[PDB]
Amino acid sequence: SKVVYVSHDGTRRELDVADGVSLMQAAVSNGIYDIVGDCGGSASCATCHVYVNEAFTDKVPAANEREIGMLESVTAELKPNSRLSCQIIMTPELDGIVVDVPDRQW
Ligand code: FES
Repeated sequence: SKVVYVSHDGTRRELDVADGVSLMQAAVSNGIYDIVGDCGGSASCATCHVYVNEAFTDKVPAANEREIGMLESVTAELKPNSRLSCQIIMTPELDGIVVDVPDRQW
């Protein structure tokens, strides 16, 4: 399924993500180093921080307690639509989802 990563400079990268793969895994697997997951994807850091486009704010599973807690560690501005990419799991229903990658992760 399609996922679009928009950089701080507006650069857009479209990736084909398989079912069950997190947006973090797909990002690092394709050279999108802006959101490398330091903790490895277990919601133990905040370097995979991204802004989920309002167009898909609800069409995505709500953040859990671990994520909620860790979002406070993000270095980039914490916004209402701030999420941890390693917590967003791809499914056909998310096809076309767009997430903005904060330039800073530290
Ligand atoms: S990679 Fe560590 S919280 Fe997402």
